[PDB]
Amino acid sequence: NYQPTPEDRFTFGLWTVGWQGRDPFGDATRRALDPVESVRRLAELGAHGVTFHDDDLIPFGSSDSEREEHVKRFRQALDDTGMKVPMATTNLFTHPVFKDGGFTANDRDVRRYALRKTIRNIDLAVELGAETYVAWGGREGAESGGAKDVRDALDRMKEAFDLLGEYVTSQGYDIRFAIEPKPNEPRGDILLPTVGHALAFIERLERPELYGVNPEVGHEQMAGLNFPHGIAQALWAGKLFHIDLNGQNGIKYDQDLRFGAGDLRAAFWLVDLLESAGYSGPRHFDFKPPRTEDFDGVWASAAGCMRNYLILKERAAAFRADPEVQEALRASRLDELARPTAADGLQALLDDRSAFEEFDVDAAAARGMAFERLDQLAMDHLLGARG
Amino acid sequence: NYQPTPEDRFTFGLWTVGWQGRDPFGDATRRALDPVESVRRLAELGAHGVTFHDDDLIPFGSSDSEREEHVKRFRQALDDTGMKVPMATTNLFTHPVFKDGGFTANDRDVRRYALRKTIRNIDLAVELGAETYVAWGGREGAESGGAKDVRDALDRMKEAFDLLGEYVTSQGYDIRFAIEPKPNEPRGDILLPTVGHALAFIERLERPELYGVNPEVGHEQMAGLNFPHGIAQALWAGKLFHIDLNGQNGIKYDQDLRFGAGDLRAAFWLVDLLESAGYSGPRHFDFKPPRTEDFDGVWASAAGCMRNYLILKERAAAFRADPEVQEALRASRLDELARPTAADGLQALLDDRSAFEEFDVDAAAARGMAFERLDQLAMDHLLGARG
Amino acid sequence: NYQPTPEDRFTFGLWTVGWQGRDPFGDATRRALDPVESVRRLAELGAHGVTFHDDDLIPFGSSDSEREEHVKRFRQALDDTGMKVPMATTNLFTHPVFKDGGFTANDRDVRRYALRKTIRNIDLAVELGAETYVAWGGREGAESGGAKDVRDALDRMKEAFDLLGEYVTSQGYDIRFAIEPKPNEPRGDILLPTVGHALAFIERLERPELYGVNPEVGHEQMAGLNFPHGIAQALWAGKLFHIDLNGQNGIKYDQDLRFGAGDLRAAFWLVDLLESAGYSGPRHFDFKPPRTEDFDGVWASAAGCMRNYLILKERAAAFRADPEVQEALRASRLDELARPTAADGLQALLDDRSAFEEFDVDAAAARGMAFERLDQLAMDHLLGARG
Amino acid sequence: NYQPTPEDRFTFGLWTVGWQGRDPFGDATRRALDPVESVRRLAELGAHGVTFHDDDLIPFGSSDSEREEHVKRFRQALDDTGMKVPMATTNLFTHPVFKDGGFTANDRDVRRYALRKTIRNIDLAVELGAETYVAWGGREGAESGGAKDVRDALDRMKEAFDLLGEYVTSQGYDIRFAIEPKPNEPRGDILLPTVGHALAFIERLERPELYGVNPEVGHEQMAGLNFPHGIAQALWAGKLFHIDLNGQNGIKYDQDLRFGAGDLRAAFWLVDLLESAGYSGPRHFDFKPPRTEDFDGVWASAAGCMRNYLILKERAAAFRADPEVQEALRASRLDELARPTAADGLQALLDDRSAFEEFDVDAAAARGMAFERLDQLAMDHLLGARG
Ligand SMILES: OC[C@H]1O[C@H](O)[C@H](O)[C@@H](O)[C@@H]1O
Ligand SMILES: OC[C@H]1O[C@H](O)[C@H](O)[C@@H](O)[C@@H]1O
Ligand SMILES: OC[C@H]1O[C@H](O)[C@H](O)[C@@H](O)[C@@H]1O
Ligand SMILES: OC[C@H]1O[C@H](O)[C@H](O)[C@@H](O)[C@@H]1O
Ligand SMILES: OC[C@H]1O[C@](O)(CO)[C@@H](O)[C@@H]1O
Ligand SMILES: OC[C@H]1O[C@](O)(CO)[C@@H](O)[C@@H]1O
Ligand SMILES: OC[C@H]1O[C@](O)(CO)[C@@H](O)[C@@H]1O
Ligand SMILES: OC[C@H]1O[C@](O)(CO)[C@@H](O)[C@@H]1O
Ligand SMILES: [Mn+2]
Ligand SMILES: [Mn+2]
Ligand SMILES: [Mn+2]
Ligand SMILES: [Mn+2]
Ligand SMILES: [Mn+2]
Ligand SMILES: [Mn+2]
Ligand SMILES: [Mn+2]
Ligand SMILES: [Mn+2]
Ligand SMILES: [Mn+2]
Ligand SMILES: [Mn+2]
Ligand SMILES: [Mn+2]
Ligand SMILES: [Mn+2]
Ligand SMILES: [Mn+2]
Ligand SMILES: [Mn+2]
Ligand SMILES: [Mn+2]
Ligand SMILES: [Mn+2]
Ligand SMILES: [Mn+2]
Ligand SMILES: [Mn+2]
Ligand SMILES: [Mn+2]
Ligand SMILES: [Mn+2]
Repeated sequence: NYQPTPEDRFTFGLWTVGWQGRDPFGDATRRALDPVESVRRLAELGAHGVTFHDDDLIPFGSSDSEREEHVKRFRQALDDTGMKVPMATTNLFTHPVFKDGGFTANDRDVRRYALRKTIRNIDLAVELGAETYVAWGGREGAESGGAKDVRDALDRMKEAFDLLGEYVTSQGYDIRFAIEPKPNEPRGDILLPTVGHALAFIERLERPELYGVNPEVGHEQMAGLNFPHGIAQALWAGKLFHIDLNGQNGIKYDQDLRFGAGDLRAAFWLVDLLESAGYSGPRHFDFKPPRTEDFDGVWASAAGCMRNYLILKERAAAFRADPEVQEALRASRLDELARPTAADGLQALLDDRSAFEEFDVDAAAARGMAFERLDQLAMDHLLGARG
Repeated sequence: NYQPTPEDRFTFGLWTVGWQGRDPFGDATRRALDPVESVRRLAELGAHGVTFHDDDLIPFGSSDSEREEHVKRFRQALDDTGMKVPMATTNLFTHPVFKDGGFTANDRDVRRYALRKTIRNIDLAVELGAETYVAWGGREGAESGGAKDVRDALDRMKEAFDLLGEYVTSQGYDIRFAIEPKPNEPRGDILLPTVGHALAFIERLERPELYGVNPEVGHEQMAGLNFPHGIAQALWAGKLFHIDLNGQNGIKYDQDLRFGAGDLRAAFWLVDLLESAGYSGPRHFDFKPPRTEDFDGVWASAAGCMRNYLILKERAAAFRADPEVQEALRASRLDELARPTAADGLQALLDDRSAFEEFDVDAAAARGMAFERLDQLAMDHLLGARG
Repeated sequence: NYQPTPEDRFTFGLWTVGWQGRDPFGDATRRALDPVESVRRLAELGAHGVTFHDDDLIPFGSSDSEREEHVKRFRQALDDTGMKVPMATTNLFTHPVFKDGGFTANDRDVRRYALRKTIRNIDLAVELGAETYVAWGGREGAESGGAKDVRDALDRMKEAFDLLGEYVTSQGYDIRFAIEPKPNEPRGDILLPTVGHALAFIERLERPELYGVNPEVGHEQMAGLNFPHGIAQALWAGKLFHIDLNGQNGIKYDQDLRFGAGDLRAAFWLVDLLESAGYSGPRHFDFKPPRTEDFDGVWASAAGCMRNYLILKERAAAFRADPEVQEALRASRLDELARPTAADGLQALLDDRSAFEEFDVDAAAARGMAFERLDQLAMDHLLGARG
Repeated sequence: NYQPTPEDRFTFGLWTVGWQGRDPFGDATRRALDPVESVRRLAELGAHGVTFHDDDLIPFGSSDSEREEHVKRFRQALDDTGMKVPMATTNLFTHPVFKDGGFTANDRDVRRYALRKTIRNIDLAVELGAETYVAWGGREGAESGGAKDVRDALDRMKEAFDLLGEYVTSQGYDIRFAIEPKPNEPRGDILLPTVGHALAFIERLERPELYGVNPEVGHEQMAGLNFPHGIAQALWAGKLFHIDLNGQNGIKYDQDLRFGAGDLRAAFWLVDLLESAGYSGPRHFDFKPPRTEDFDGVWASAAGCMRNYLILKERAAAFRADPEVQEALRASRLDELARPTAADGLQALLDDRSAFEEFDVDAAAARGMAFERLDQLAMDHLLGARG
């Protein structure tokens, strides 16, 4: 059971299963994969689609003709397997030129290079059918306080995204942008470090409707934040355009563990929220098979991502359908949370004596919330111990 | 030297110096302070004014007659000292009735009660001359995943703030609201956990121009975030309405140490920012003298907040005036960061071969940023090691 | 199913279910419990025993006769229910006198008071049949760097524990001490902040055999550390004398959530280790029912602690008995880890050419560890999805 | 002013200034440095000596003939400058063969290979005059719970260190070992994650007198720990054999910033401790110049490490010499902390009614500790704001 199919909309970046195992303290432990091989193996495991950085598909500094050849072989593998490409992105972080950023580099000529590199890949994305374009500003930030004027840096970030909006609009492309936050690493502090910050920024853009977030489980957990809560805020604002699923064990380096690993309960509440809210975008796994693994472990790890999603989905659906849970939800007044506080309006509220002058504060204070019994029903469902 | 004057705009909460020393593990170590005594002593140390929660000034459940007696004695002390009251705030966290929140309590009647409690104190704040009203949603949140539907809770949060805005608009009050974020404590996770999340939420209110943020140094540091970067983003958006200054030693419980303690470098960079940007609001200290101290230590800790601000103000000014610094700032191309990427416009950028096709990537990549030299000049100035 | 009985050796402190809900930002939400009532209710839920601080059982500053009466009523409740008292401890943290510590207070007269208070409760512990005496130095540390000379503080800590060792030895008591570490809260930094630190210290005591650790799940997670790993080190040294079980969501204030909540996977690996290693001490829950709950939630929360242990035990036993897991363990060379590296000795190792001169480094490097498949079998077992 | 001299005992790893700037997300930004060039440039900035991993000096897999050519050119540069080599260490982390560890790899042959690699470099270290040999078990650990039996792994760790001690004992070498802890990265969790855990482990080795710790400022701060407190415990136990000085901004990836950056107050307190205690070992910097820098920044960052040490040394001495400070230290009873609690012995303590029965608890509790005043005097000195 728990067999993935394309109806589940699971996607993987080429850089995930293709990660060669180079870390800051050591060399690669695995050979490079041909993207064609990755397309085929993922199709067989039941994936829906693949994603790419420009540089994962076309080696940096290729001629237009070697570019043509890379894209053509990839497009044939897609046609044979039926795999789609729902999202694309730019590598503005690997090459030494980007050591101080892409869009917010201090040097003007690098910022123009970064925009040109992005625009070129936008054209390619549209040609392969991508509807979301992700931007992760992994080099945008600083190690020291004086290096970056952050107000100037935000003006340059806004500038860049406005230009990109202008481009896609002027070409008639039906693509949207999704900003991916991360708090740190590889910079000491990265600009727009959380879902909140990225949401707030988007509202100051010229055409905010074109822009959303691509939150990553591990990145918000690197700041000690509740990921389902962040996601809920992004859903509430209409801005969850895409998601990166993985695992992370607390506040440390970015681990990119397979989804389900790391904080398992947060994974459950996340799946519950995504499925209850009707999120219909890709379930995209941004993970790295650890460098201990050979290729067989690479595929077992990828298979696990999808497996763990499906198991959590089944348990969250069981939880929500259980009439004992529905009863506990009423006992905890979750239904009362969904009622407006004051649809009667301001004047009626001020005139309502039972809301102040005659409010019996001690009787309300005495009501139990019954949250611990509810949470124990959730645990029982998660663990398959509802006996 | 470094003696505060009331022109420096230093303010303190009543709850700061009046903190009796009760923590989750121990009893009070100091007697309660009469607010009249706080006002007089703060004025003597050179403070500009004081702030209050409703419940600091009028004990919860006071008759109208006691209420007036407390306000009368408070006003006289204010009159006698020339102390201002620039900000006020509501206690929606101490009483058991607020155990599941104020504005986002699952029970509707509690939510209405929280609003009426808040409104009553807005009137009092205006009477005392407050220009800013802070909200800290310390109980708004959860310890478990099922206890709060976060989309509903944000609907209720928005409803509450929209109603408060309608109130102040209809009364003709010149007062603005500032939301104070915190990521956790006393809730497992608190809603709107950081500056970014609060700035994002504001943009969805009915009258966003009336709402800004009141960031607190230690609260952002409890999520491992860079406080000056956060403040820079609030400034960029035009929403820094008030600030809470204190100290914090990394990711742990909310310490509320005196300003200058904790992350000293971040304090330097924050002062540099506030002073460079021309922030003209209060320099409010939200700190607790440690429970090891007697009253003499209370006043020493308070004096130290002001003194460290003034020391850092002088060191930041010396840093910015230093000719070697101005040369380092040019060497690191901070002036280029302040200029547009592409004020020639999108079409010219796409036509510029020097931006992409003919950009000398290896040459740009070799250019050092000279950020370490700059940062050592800043260190030298902070430490008073220049000449 | 999953019904606890005394054979499971589950114990609870009086202060756990008796926690009244006072936190740093608010008042109690529940009435005090009579310890007699707690003994009876826990007995009915299937607990083995209870633990206490001196001050949980005998109000601070009681006369010898009111002391007699408290202890007598408690001893009758124990006799009626058959509940045991396997561990006792001292409150050296609540009373204002201990604001700078007990054993490491700067003031000498407080340190002597702290030792006298502890010794008196040791006698009581022995009389009620306790075999472990826990010390948690919650006030031992500092908020500022100059306040405490830490070498002096360690000399005073050693002094105190040596005196206590001398006492129990001279009385012929068969009780052992267990040091409980915590990294911070309510002090900025607490002395002996982790399991490691406490282990290292114990080796410098006059009679190290009398002393062990009482590690708490949430406390090691407050420093971002792996709790099963810490426990394994404590087991390896022969020093795991007792354990505090609960849950915690990462690096923040001490949450004391019910066991199973917080990091669920770490809970599974913990149970696996305790049951595999044959740990035979109490399974003691140090948790606080959240302040949202009434008394019914208090008992549901306590019941959950034991339930979640039993469910995890069943899944870890299933995991270990699965011949497919046993195969995966061999594939990952866990059996090879248990073989000595060089039982042939130093000279034989230096003379072994296949270990260096002829070691084929590239062939060894190419071996996969197969850890991801093993971990996925663990996840499957935990979630009850081995289909 | 603040010019280092070789008498200040400042040392640097070859890998520090030679770090090429390759991080997990980007390519090298600087060319490799010839170790001869590092030695000469460091000597010019006033360094005392250098340290090396085997693989820094002799590339992995070098013939014996290349090995000798590299050592010969290195020795000549050492001779020419007067530079010492006080410490050496083994790279058991970069090559794929060490992907599951060196001493604790699940495969036995890898463990034997790690030992032989280490032994070969101990000989070379002794030849160059090293008195300390550091071990950093960067690969010793796990990403998942089942992958490592931690009791077995510690048996293997002990075996490895015991063998190294037998080696040095049998050769007659005057060299000591120092274990360098780190909590995580590049492993999910690393074994012996903190100073405490390493100190504890040492006591279980066959010849513990030969083993001490090499703590690193940023590594302890990655667990949110107080570095000066950790150093104080190592000193107390007589085990501070070497130290790594650098900077770190809280709980995240290992930043290895220049010393003085990061937590500046903790740096002040650390210098105060080292200088007060008379630590006579090397002041070793384990830092990486950020990848934004060119070679001129490399040397600036290195010079800055030394300079910040010397500035803080002067400020700590001024603090300790200040008469107002000595008075504050008496007011806070630091002198009483240095004296015994009960040098009258256990029987006298139990007989002393002033210690318990007749102790005036309310009077002792009212005494302020005066820690804030003390700490503001320390702030004033660090900032150079005293007179
Ligand atoms: O979208 C860009 C992607 O770029 C990189 O691979 C980042 O590490 C990953 O977090 C992100 O999702
Ligand atoms: O403004 C409201 C204030 O309420 C409480 O005292 C908080 O702990 C504090 O951080 C906040 O600034
Ligand atoms: O043993 C003493 C006990 O004291 C307190 O209740 C602590 O909060 C708890 O962590 C500890 O287990
Ligand atoms: O001594 C061994 C050294 O090895 C590596 O370079 C580590 O990253 C470092 O922290 C350590 O000090
Ligand atoms: O409890 C009083 C009840 O009345 C309401 O305020 C409105 O129906 C409920 O939300 C609350 O739970
Ligand atoms: O010292 C002040 C700080 O100390 C604590 O009591 C310890 O938990 C906090 O609640 C408070 O903010
Ligand atoms: O793999 C070579 C094998 O030979 C051993 O070193 C000894 O049996 C094993 O531990 C290793 O896995
Ligand atoms: O700037 C130096 C630091 O930068 C990083 O590359 C970013 O991940 C770390 O690996 C390194 O220690
Ligand atoms: Mn299906
Ligand atoms: Mn699919
Ligand atoms: Mn940048
Ligand atoms: Mn990631
Ligand atoms: Mn990602
Ligand atoms: Mn009164
Ligand atoms: Mn007057
Ligand atoms: Mn928004
Ligand atoms: Mn605070
Ligand atoms: Mn505040
Ligand atoms: Mn049973
Ligand atoms: Mn039991
Ligand atoms: Mn102490
Ligand atoms: Mn705890
Ligand atoms: Mn405990
Ligand atoms: Mn060579
Ligand atoms: Mn010579
Ligand atoms: Mn030990
Ligand atoms: Mn490091
Ligand atoms: Mn190091």
